[PDB]
Amino acid sequence: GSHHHHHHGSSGENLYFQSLMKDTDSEEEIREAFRVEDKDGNGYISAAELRHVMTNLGEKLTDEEVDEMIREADIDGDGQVNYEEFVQMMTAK
Ligand SMILES: [Ca+2]
Ligand SMILES: [Ca+2]
Repeated sequence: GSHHHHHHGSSGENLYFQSLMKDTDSEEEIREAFRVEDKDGNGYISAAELRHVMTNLGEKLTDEEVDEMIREADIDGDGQVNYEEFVQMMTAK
C-alpha cells in the first residue's frame, strides 16, 4: 500500500544509493553509533557491524549483497570503512 513497487523497472534508481548516505538524526547520534558499532573498539566498522545498522533499520541483505554493497560503498575500496570515511559516508552531500 504505502510502500510497494518492488519491481526492478528500467529506471536507474541510482539516486536510491544516495538516500542511504542521507537521512540522519543528529551528528551526535552518528558519533555515538560509531562507538556502539565498534564493540571491539577496533575503531573500524566491519560487515558484521555494518549489518547491525541495516538490521536495526529492518533492512535485510544477503551475504553477497553485503560484500558488493560494501565494495561499492567503500570509496577507498579498502574493503573496510574508516572513521574519517564513515563520517563522510553519512555526511556525504
Ligand atoms: Ca568495530
Ligand atoms: Ca574505506
